[PDB]
Amino acid sequence: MASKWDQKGMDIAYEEAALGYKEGGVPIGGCLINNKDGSVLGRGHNMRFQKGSATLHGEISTLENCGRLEGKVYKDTTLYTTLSPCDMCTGAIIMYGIPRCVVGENVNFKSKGEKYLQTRGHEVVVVDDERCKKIMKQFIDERPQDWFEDIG
Amino acid sequence: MASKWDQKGMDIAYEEAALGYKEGGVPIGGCLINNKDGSVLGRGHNMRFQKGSATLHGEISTLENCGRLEGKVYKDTTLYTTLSPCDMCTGAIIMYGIPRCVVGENVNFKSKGEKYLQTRGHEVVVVDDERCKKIMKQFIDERPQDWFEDIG
Ligand SMILES: [Zn+2]
Ligand SMILES: [Zn+2]
Repeated sequence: MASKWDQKGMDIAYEEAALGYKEGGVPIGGCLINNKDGSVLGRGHNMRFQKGSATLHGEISTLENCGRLEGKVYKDTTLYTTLSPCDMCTGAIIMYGIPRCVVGENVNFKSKGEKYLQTRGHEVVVVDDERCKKIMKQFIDERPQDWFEDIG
Repeated sequence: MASKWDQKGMDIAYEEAALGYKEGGVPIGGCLINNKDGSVLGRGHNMRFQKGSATLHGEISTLENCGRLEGKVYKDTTLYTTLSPCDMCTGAIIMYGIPRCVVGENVNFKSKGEKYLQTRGHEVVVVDDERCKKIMKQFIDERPQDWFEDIG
């Protein structure tokens, strides 16, 4: 199945979110996995506060840490993210042709990109991961100014 | 008028593209300008080869160089880019709520994002700048492997 590696992918993505949370950042993590053998091409988390970055969302940092890959490689991967992607991270998935996006939870945040991915021919799976929902609920509760001055 | 600062914005964007050419990168540049007084919030160019970056497109590098701005600031800006935006840079404009995007040319490259911006309620102006067309035509001719292994 396409979902053979989904527990591994979301577990790494959550580890990145928890790591970024301990660093004082937004707890959003991700990873990119080769669908063929489950190998991890890259992993990362939101770097808004760690690097003062306006663009290093969790999904962007994940793709940046993968490095410049061959176009054919992206076409058989799954992008795992703990939080439903914004319009920019949605566009990155579309631009690289990543066919599958697995999302931890879309309760705390959702954009039009989740539906746009399906319109553009991508598969979107929302797993409703309770670990992801809890860590982001805590961030929104404890740091509402940081959240709502950002994607909130 | 709304186009009061458009010659200034594209001139800065082209200078960034030309600077990226001298550094050995893809000649795609941009800048973000406050529509109220024409002040430059940030400028940048494609850093794929300068930093080995998969995500630092010209528009992304421009927004990164602006720093973390207040949400209200983005709402009255124009993003200038020498080349029509890919789906990722299109999504970045949408996510930040930048209402206006002025494009140097869409001859050398164009994605579905140009129309998607208008679908999402953004203004897109294509100026057909001959300087931008020439420098990107030269890059595609001289470095077809680099171009077609990327968004080409
Ligand atoms: Zn995002
Ligand atoms: Zn782009």
